[PDB]
Amino acid sequence: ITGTSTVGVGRGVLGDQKNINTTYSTYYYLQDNTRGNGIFTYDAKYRTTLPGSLWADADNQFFASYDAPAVDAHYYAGVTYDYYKNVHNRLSYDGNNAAIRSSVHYSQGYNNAFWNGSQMVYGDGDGQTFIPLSGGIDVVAHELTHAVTDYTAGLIYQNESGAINEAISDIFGTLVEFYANKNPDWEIGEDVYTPGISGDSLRSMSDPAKYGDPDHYSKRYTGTQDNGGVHINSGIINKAAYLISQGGTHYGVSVVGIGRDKLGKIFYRALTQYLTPTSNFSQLRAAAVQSATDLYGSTSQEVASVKQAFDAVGVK
Ligand SMILES: [Ca+2]
Ligand SMILES: [Ca+2]
Ligand SMILES: [Ca+2]
Ligand SMILES: [Cl-]
Ligand SMILES: [Cl-]
Ligand SMILES: [Cl-]
Ligand SMILES: [Cl-]
Ligand SMILES: [Zn+2]
Ligand SMILES: [Zn+2]
Ligand SMILES: [Zn+2]
Ligand SMILES: [Zn+2]
Ligand SMILES: [Zn+2]
Repeated sequence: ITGTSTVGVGRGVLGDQKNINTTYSTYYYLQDNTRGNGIFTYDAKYRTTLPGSLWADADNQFFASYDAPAVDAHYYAGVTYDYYKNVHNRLSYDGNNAAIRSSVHYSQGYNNAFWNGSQMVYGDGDGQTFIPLSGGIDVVAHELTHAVTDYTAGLIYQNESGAINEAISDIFGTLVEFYANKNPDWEIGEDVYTPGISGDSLRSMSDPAKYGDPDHYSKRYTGTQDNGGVHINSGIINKAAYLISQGGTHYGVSVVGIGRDKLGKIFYRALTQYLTPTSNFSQLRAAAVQSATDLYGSTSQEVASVKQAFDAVGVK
C-alpha cells in the first residue's frame, strides 16, 4: 500500500521486544519500505489460502500474543535481507530486490514453515512439537535460502543434490542467526521446537549424531524416504561447514578453523558460481576448494582447511 514509513514496537514469539518497520495509512501495516521493494507480512487467519490480509494494527504496538508470529516473520525477513545484502551484495532472494512476502497463522496446529516458490508460509505449531515457527530466525533464513538456491544453482531436491540443498539452507540459516546476534548456535530450530524440552532442536550441525544423523559419508542414508534422505544426509555437509568455520578433530582428521565469515564467503561463491542442479557431495568439495582458491589463493590456509574438513567427513 501507499503511506508514511513508521517504526512500531512489538514483542516476538519468545517475548523479546524489537522495533519493526511499518507503514501508516489509517492503520499501521507490516510493510517495511526501507529494504528493497518492501517486506510485506500477512495474516492468513488460520486458513490455508494465501497470502491472506496485509497485517494491519491500530496503534503500531504489537504486544498481543496474536501479533507475535507476525512481528518475527516481518523482522527476521528484514534481517535475512540485510545479511544477504550487506555480506554478499545480494539484493533479496532473486538478486533483484523482489518483495519478501510472509504469511503467518497458516492453517491450524500446523507444525511447519516453508518457502512455497513465491512467499514464506508459517504455521503456528501445535504447542507441543512447535510454537509459531517464525520465532526461529534460522527457520526463516533456512527457508528463504531455498529461494536463493532455486534462483542460483537450482539444486534438485532429492538424493545428494537435495542434501546439499538442505545443508546450504542450514548453513546460511545459521549464518543469518550469527549475523543477527540472536542467541546464535549451530543447532537448527531450537527457538521454536518442543517448548517443553530445553536444549534440543531439529538437528545439530556441530554434532549431527546427537539426533542420529550421519556425520560421515560412510554413514550416508541410501533409502528412498525423505526424498532420498535430504534432511538426513545434510548432516555430512553441515558438519564439514562447522569444521571449516570452527575447527576441530573429526574421525582423527584435524581441521584448522577459519571462521564464519570465510565459511560464508566460500559456500556463497560455491552456490552461485559453481554448483549445478545435480551437484553431488564430491562436486561440492571441488566447488568449495575452487571457491576458496578464487578468494584466498591455491596455497592459502583457507584452501587447506576446506580440504581437511571434507576429508574429515569422508568426501573425496
Ligand atoms: Ca496494536
Ligand atoms: Ca539455530
Ligand atoms: Ca525445545
Ligand atoms: Cl563435535
Ligand atoms: Cl562428532
Ligand atoms: Cl569438532
Ligand atoms: Cl569425532
Ligand atoms: Zn529445507
Ligand atoms: Zn539460536
Ligand atoms: Zn525441510
Ligand atoms: Zn567428530
Ligand atoms: Zn566435532
